[PDB]
Amino acid sequence: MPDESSWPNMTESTPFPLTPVQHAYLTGRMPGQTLGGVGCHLYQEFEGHCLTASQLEQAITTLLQRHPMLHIAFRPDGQQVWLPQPYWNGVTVHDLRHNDAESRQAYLDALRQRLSHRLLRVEIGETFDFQLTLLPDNRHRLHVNIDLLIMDASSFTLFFDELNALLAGESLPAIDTRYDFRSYLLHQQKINQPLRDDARAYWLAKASTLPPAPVLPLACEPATLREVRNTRRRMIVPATRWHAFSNRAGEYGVTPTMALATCFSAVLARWGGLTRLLLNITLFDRQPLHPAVGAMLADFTNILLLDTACDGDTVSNLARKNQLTFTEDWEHRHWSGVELLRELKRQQRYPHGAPVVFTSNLGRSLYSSRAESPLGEPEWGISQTPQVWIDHLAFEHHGEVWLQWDSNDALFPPALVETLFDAYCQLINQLCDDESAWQKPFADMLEHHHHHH
Repeated sequence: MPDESSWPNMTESTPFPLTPVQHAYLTGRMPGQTLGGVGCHLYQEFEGHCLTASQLEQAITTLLQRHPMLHIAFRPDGQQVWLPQPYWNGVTVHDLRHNDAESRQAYLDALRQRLSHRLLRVEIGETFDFQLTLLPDNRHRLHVNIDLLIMDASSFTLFFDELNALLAGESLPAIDTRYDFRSYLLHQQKINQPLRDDARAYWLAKASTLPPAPVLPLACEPATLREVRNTRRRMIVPATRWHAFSNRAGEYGVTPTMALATCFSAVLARWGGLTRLLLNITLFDRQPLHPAVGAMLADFTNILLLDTACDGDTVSNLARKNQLTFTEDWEHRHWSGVELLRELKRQQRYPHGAPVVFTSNLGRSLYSSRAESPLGEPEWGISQTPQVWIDHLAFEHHGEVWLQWDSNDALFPPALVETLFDAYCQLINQLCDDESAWQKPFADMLEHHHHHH
């Protein structure tokens, strides 16, 4: 066997392992991680009018008869398999419209227990769950349940765009469907051959600079907890207060969306005594390496580890440090932040091994509660996954911000979180209305209470 240059991925139709996102690979290959909600199962249930049951079911058959990028299924061998073949629909219709109000309560309760115990066909690879609820007064609810790699922020934006076109009967400009995950991994493992030198070096630079992963009190050991409860709190705070701090941040010379979310998320986790702490922000970076990738959403969701320098100080030091280090991480968009954390778990300096994962997306559709849903109004779901231990999603509707924070009820006492939220609530009010809070230490806001001053 002669010494030669390592080839690109010729596994174009052959089942290939998952992406270098070790978080997603850990979740899929090792299911039943309890603290992380047992698995990465989320439900998207859109209340509204899209189309009829037989039209929806036939639409699935037609799309699966084609080969869209997100036709991927997770096989428990640790390989993801993309089939050009339409597997099956599995669309079960719920009669609430024809039936009584009892039938409503019967189905919603039954599908809740069912969802939590649903034995997916992940056993062989190809799994999906479609629950199509027919509501009274011509209304519908498309309740889709999935735990596997076929769902993602990138895959969801891709799906809904092609979906609402198909629901309207609109023929869109035909996208180059000849690109799957194998096309991405083809180029990325090819350039990994030299570039992994840099990828390891600069991620290791941060993997030396960041301390033990956030020590937050767990009521008991996750080893003994099999059964967890997902407690997600929703909050719609006045558009003026939020966007006043967003305007105050943009005015100060830092990112509006990032500033709001990082203030809540950093202070919450910092209470464990972590002056230095790696926060996980969901960034959107779509590499247009090939022309077709520049149109289809495969690469897009790239997560980032921004280590805070301190908390309890003036906004000047806090905001400038996070903004500076984010510019260094904007050079580290070449790969995922997972490699940094993968180097941390190699150093074995992880008491918990998971950071706090947040996204702040304002400037959505001022009609729908979520912009990524045009056909129906989706209810707030579950984001407690083996990779995400504390969830902070931010949404927008009518200019007003819909906060969504999912957390393990069995470990996190509400009072603890609401003491640190009390800090954030007084902080955003004081700082958005008054520049006085700029020259005040943030320590006064979280560590000091009883009105504090």
